[PDB]
Formats: sequence, structure tokens, C-alpha cells
Amino acid sequence: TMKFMAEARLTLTKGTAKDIIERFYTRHGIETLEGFDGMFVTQTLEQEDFDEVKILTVWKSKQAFTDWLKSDVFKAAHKHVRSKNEDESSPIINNKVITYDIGYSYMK
Amino acid sequence: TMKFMAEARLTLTKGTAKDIIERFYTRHGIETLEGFDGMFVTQTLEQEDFDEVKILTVWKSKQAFTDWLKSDVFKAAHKHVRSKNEDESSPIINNKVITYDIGYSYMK
Ligand code: HEM
Ligand code: HEM
Repeated sequence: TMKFMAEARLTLTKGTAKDIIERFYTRHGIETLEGFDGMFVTQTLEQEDFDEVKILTVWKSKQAFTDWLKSDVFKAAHKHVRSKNEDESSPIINNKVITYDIGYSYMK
Repeated sequence: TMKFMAEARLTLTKGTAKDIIERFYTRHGIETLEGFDGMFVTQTLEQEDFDEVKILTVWKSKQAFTDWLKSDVFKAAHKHVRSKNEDESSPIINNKVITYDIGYSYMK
């Protein structure tokens, strides 16, 4: 079932992680995708200059994730999302996307 | 309840990830710890010179994880694990441990 993971790694103004994280309590339709299995939003411990928040998403296939990226619900979730280069008031400093095959999983 | 994540990031000789990942199909007792919630073992996509394998573990608390680190089941799991510096035949070149608070999670 859980075969592919996509991560968005966000670099944020120090101290703004809690505010960004609370936004994830509200669904925007990712849950409607048959291929979507789950998500974790993490804050990296022991960071000096910036906060780091990772959004980890777990999928039945790479295709489920690639379709999501192109979907209306992805657009809806990210409609009002701006990075500092687009809106100076945004705490989002940098973003990188990393993808993975999940070779083994076990949820207790 | 998934409040803490610990990651072991392994840098491996290119082409050896499959062999290493298969080892994780065998449990060594981590599942017996109340504070353990689950694990994923991933291979990073698009890596050029080395394979990258991550072991992600999800816990009810940091204490659950640090207790496991010094536990007998940790030793049982890692008893016959060697890196290249200890045994040149090992494809395990380097390791880094990263820890995280989990601020939000949802499994569909
Ligand atoms: C690349 C630049 C990105 C930025 C700056 C960003 C930031 C954000 C923010 C702030 C939210 C919360 C929206 C709100 O409720 O106000 C959100 C939603 C979300 N993001 Fe992104 N994100 C990016 C791309 C990605 C990627 C590649 C993934 C794939 C893992 C991802 C995963 C998610 C998920 C799962 C949600 C909630 C979706 C839903 O509930 O329907 N994000 N993103
Ligand atoms: C940093 C040095 C480490 C290396 C080189 C390493 C490598 C390995 C290998 C090769 C195995 C498979 C053993 C087998 O069945 O033959 C294993 C077991 C495992 N490793 Fe590690 N590991 C390290 C530390 C960690 C850390 C910090 C974590 C925490 C996320 C972790 C998570 C796990 C888990 C959950 C298992 C299976 C435990 C069980 O089933 O009881 N490892 N490790």
C-alpha cells in the first residue's frame, strides 16, 4: 500500500514554524485521492538560523503524487501560499522537493 | 500518537540499497515498545554517485526513542551491522541521525 514518499522541505524564518504547522489541520482535498495514504508535518530539532518544516506525504504510487501535483485540490491547498520573494511578509525562505521509493513500511 | 520522529540516513555504495532494505523485513523487537508507532525505510530518487537509504521511525515521545537507543532490542537489531570503516566489505559508507518533533500527522 505505501510505496512512494514525497517531501517538501521548507526553510522558515526562525520562530514561525508553529504558525505554518497549524495550517495543516485543515484539509483541502488531498484525502479524496485513492492513491494518498497519509502525511506527517515535522519540525527539525536543533536548527540554528532558521526553522525547518518538512511535509512528508505517503502514496500508493509515484503516479498518485504526480497526479496530485497537477490536480485542482493541489491548487486549492496552495492558492494563498506565497514565499518571501513573492510576498515579503511570508516566512517561507526556501523550499526543496525530494522523492523516495518506500522499500519497507510498518505502522504499529 | 506520533509526536517524535528519528531518522537514520545511510549513504551506501551505488546499487546496494535493495540488499540493505530487504534486511528491514525482519523485526528485532522494536514493535514490543509501547512508545513505538511505526517505521518507513526509503530510497532517495535521482541519486547519482551513491544510494541513499533513510530509516524513519515514529514515536509517542523523544524519551521512547532515546530509551530504545540504549535497549537490548536495539543491540539485537544492530549486532551484526558494520560500516565500511569497520568492515571494508560493508556498503555502508556514512550515517547521520536527525530528529524531529511531529507537529501534525494523518494516516488515511
Ligand atoms: C514547493 C513549495 C511548497 C510550499 C511553499 C508549500 C507550503 C504549504 C503550506 C503553507 C500549506 C498549508 C496551506 C494552508 O492550509 O494554508 C500547504 C499545504 C499542503 N502541502 Fe504544500 N507546499 C509546497 C509544496 C508541496 C509539495 C511538493 C508537497 C508534497 C509532499 C506538499 C504537501 C502538502 C500537503 C499534503 C498540504 C495539505 C494538502 C491538503 O490538505 O489538501 N506541498 N503547503
Ligand atoms: C547510525 C548508525 C546506524 C546504522 C549504520 C544502521 C543500520 C541498520 C541496519 C543495516 C539494520 C538491519 C539489521 C538487520 O536486520 O540485519 C538496522 C535495523 C534497524 N534500524 Fe538501524 N542503523 C543505525 C542507527 C539507527 C537509528 C538512529 C535508527 C532510528 C531511526 C535506526 C532504525 C532502525 C530500526 C527501526 C531497525 C529495525 C529494528 C527492529 O526491527 O527491531 N537505526 N539498522
